Amino acid sequence: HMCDAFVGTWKLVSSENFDDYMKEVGVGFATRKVAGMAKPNMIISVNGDVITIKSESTFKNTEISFILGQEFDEVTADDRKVKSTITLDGGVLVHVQKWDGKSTTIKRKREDDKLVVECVMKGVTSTRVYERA
Ligand SMILES: O=C(O)[C@H]1CCCN1C(=O)Nc1cc(Cl)cc(Cl)c1-c1ccccc1
Repeated sequence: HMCDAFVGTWKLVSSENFDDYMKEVGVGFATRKVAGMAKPNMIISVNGDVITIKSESTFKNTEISFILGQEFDEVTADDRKVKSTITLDGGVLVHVQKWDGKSTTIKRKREDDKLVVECVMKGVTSTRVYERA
């Protein structure tokens, strides 16, 4: 029951500072502009200890499956090859991605009926707000 309140199908409804977050990460112009239009569906499910998170949109369909605390390989929507570790900290899913000596953290939090996603790269934060689909 570790992630019960995250499980479901969620749809992006608002974004703030996302272009600047992508810039900070190193995403190129064309990907930023196209990817910035997308309104992804985030689909979270749990089976035993395995959590699966899918992101489906016009831009890209991605899927990760993982066990909390156990590092895995991930190819991100913007084609970075990263080493990812996802943990639960005080009820927040904390996803750290490492590549090329860089690091970014993505936090997923339940707030009221929303799932609020905070993406941080150095001093730049972006907030992506999802509602139930
Ligand atoms: O898209 C999101 O809301 C954020 C928070 C959850 C994971 N996530 C990303 O990895 N976003 C993204 C993060 C980066 Cl640096 C670049 C892109 Cl292209 C996306 C992206 C954009 C549109 C659709 C899919 C991915």
